[PDB]
Amino acid sequence: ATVQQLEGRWRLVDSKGFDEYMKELGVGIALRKMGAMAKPDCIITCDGKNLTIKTESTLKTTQFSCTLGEKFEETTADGRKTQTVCNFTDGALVQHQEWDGKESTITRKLKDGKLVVECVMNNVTCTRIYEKVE
Ligand SMILES: CCOC(=O)c1c(NC(=O)[C@H]2CCCC[C@H]2C(=O)O)sc(C(N)=O)c1C
Repeated sequence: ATVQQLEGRWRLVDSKGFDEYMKELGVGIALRKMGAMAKPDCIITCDGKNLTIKTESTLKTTQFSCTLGEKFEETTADGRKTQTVCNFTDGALVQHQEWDGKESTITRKLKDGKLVVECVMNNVTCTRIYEKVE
């Protein structure tokens, strides 16, 4: 397993728990309705240690870039400004966010050709499945 295996355009095909996760983050109604309705593509690109993740839906486009292992300021889709670190560890990309004394982790892994995204904050979870598309 390598980080390069995560590269490409991926399309959301299933979501569980996301609304509960957004509620744990304290996201307000407008953004929760967007999160519930949007069916994003995620575009992952990497060159060595540089990683970029872009998302595109009918509602919103987002993007961040980082160096694997380096702490950086991430402005999230819900508007937090987190201290984030991304690492490819034990066959997953792990995105660890810290802000205001809180923490949340997002993992991304290839399983049976699909991109499995899992979110957690304070034992509130979600699982989002994406299929590789052209
Ligand atoms: C604030 C509520 O909306 C959203 O969060 C949201 C996205 N969130 C994410 O991309 C991450 C969310 C956290 C898990 C990893 C990612 C994933 O979705 O798989 S993309 C997106 C869009 N382009 O439309 C929207 C609206």
